[PDB]
Amino acid sequence: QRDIEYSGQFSKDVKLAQKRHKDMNKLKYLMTLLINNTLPLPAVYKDHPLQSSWKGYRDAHVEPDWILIYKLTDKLLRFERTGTQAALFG
Repeated sequence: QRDIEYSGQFSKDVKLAQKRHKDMNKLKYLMTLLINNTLPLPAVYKDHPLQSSWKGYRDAHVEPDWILIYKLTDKLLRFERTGTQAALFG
């Protein structure tokens, strides 16, 4: 059975997104898709694996400059980070 995990940094990220007036319903909706096992995700999310330092994780776009970094295995779904490309990768 697959668990659901929220990293400590992810919780902080959500708070920042809130403070920056982001449309939180868009993120919530994507998280629901992932939790409810939607495969594949709709093309619009540009869902793809990451490499290098982020190998093992995946990346989906909530908006063109708002991404969600998560890990998805048979054993876990872990929400890792969310925010701008620059904040997350720079």
